[PDB]
Amino acid sequence: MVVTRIAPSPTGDPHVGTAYIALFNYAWARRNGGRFIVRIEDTDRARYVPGAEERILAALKWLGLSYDEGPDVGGPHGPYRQSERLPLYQKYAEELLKRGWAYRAFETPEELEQIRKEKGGYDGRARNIPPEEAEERARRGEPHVIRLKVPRPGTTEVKDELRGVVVYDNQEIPDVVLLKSDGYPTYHLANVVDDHLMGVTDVIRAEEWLVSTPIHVLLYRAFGWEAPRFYHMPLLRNPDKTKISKRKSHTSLDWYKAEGFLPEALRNYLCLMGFSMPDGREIFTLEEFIQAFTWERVSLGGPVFDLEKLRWMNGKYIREVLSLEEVAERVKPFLREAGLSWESEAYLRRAVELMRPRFDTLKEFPEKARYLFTEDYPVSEKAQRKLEEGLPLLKELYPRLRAQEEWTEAALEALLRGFAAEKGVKLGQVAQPLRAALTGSLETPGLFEILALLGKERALRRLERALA
RNA sequence: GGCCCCAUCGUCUAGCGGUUAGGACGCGGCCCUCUCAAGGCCGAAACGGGGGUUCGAUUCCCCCUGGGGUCACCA
Ligand SMILES: Nc1ncnc2c1ncn2[C@@H]1O[C@H](COS(=O)(=O)NC(=O)[C@@H](N)CCC(=O)O)[C@@H](O)[C@H]1O
Ligand SMILES: [Cl-]
Ligand SMILES: [Mg+2]
Repeated sequence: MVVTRIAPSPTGDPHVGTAYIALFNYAWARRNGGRFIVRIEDTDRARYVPGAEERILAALKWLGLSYDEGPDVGGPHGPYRQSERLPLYQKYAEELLKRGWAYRAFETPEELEQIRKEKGGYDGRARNIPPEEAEERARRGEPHVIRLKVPRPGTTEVKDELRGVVVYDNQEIPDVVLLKSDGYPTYHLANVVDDHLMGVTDVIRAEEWLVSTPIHVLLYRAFGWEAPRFYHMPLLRNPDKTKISKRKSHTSLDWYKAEGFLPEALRNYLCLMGFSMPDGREIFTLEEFIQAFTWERVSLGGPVFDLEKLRWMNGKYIREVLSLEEVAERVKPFLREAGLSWESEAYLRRAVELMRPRFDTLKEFPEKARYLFTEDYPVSEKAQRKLEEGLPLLKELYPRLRAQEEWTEAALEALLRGFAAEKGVKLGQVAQPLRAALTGSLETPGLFEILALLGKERALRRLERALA
C-alpha cells in the first residue's frame, strides 16, 4: 500500500518546515488509505535539545494532523525514536562490512580536517587497510567510524517522482560515514534502515535532500532492499529568497500559536506553498485538502513565506470560517494572558461579535478592545482632542441620556439622531466625541452597539468622568 | 568553485502550443458610512536573457543569468 512519514530532528523549536512537509505526507497517506508515521530522529547528541520532541509532537496535533504510528501512539515497528534503536544500526553497519559495502576508518577529526584542506573531502584512504587489521584494531577499542564504500568508478540513478530521473556520478558521492565513533549512526544509515523496517514506500521530504538521495539509493542496494518512491518538496524561504531561518523569519510554530494565529489558518496557508486547488479556491478545510490532493498540482519553486497574507487568512477564518462561539472560546486565553476578565459568556460573545471584523490575530482582540473589559484603557491624543472640542454638546446630551429608559441600540440611535437634528449638526459631530468618552479611542465599532453594550449605568458612569 | 534542483505581477499562484496571460495577498481609487474596520466595484502590476523546434511559444529542447541545495563523526 502506502506508508509515509515525518522524521523530525529534535534540535530546536517545532519548525514550520516540519509542519509543511508533514502536511503533504499526511495528505498523501490518507488520499491512498495508507499509514502516516512519525519517527523522531535524535541521533546527534551534540545538537539534541531536551523538550523539543514533545513540542514538535504537540505542534503537529495542534495543526490538526494525526499519525497512525509514533512515539506516543504506539505501533508495530517501534520504538519510534532512533536513539532507542542504536543496537539495530550497529547490526546493519556490521552487515555492510561483511558484504564489503563499507569499511572502518580510524582518522581523527583533526587528520580529516587536514585531508579536507589538501584533497577536499575524504579520499577513502582507509580502504587500503587490510580487513583483518581493521577488525583487529577495532577489537582493541581503537576509536573509528564506518564509512560507505562507494562503487568507484560509476554512476548512480535517483528517480524523483516530481522531476524525473537525475543522474549522479559516483565521483560526486563521498564515502559517507554510516556509524560514528561514539556508536551512533548518521542520518544516512538510520534513514534507510528505518524507512525499510517501518515499511515506508513514499518518502516526501524537502529538496535540500535530493543530492543525498543517491547515497540512500546505494544503501538500499548494499542491503539488497527495494527503494521507496521519492518526492522532494520545495524549501520554504525568507523574504530574501534564502532557506527560511529564525533570524530573518518566524520559524517556530509555538510563536505562531502564541501570536494568536488560528492553527486551521496556518495549516491552510502552508498548503498554498507549492499546491493549489483545481478551482483556484484558497480557503479550504484539511479534509478538502486531502480529497483534492494530487502531485500534478504541486509547484516546484521555493515559496517565500509571506507573514502578511498569513495574517489576512487568519482574519478570514476569524470572520468567515469559525462561528462566533468558536472565536469567543479561542479568545479567552489571550484575554487571560492580558490580565483582563469578562463578566459572563453573553458579554464576551457580544464583545467578540462587535470586534469580529477588526482583528486578524487572537492576540489583537485584547489590544483593540481593551476598553470593553477594563477601566484601565489608554486615551489617544486624537481622542482627547475630539472630546474637548465636543464637551459642550455632550453636556447638553447627558441629561437626555439619563432620562432615556429603553436602552436599546434602536432607541439610542433615534435619540442621538434627533439630538443632532434639533442642535442642527451632523450625527458625527456628536457621535465622535461620545465615542472617545466611552472608548478612549476614535477607531471602534458602531457607536450605538458600543453604547448599548455596557448598559445604561455603566455607559453613563463613564461618560460622567469624561465630563468631569 | 564542482555537482544537483528550480524560474509568470513585489509575494503565493492558474496556465500544461493559439488566452484581452486569470485568481489571491499587498498597494491606489470609488461606493457603503457615526469613526475604524469588514464588504462590494474599479485600477496599476508578470511570462529573466539568447538561440532553436513548430504555421504558431509563457508553454517543447539547448545555452547563459539569477536563486536554492550539497560537497559535516549535522540533520
Ligand atoms: N525550510 C524548509 N522548507 C521545507 N521543508 C523543510 C525545511 N526545513 C526542513 N524541512 C523538512 O522538514 C522535515 C524535517 O526537518 S528536520 O527536523 O530538519 N529533519 C530532517 O530533515 C531529517 N530528520 C529527516 C529527513 C527525511 O525526512 O528523510 C524534513 O522533511 C525536511 O526536509
Ligand atoms: Cl532555523
Ligand atoms: Mg497584468
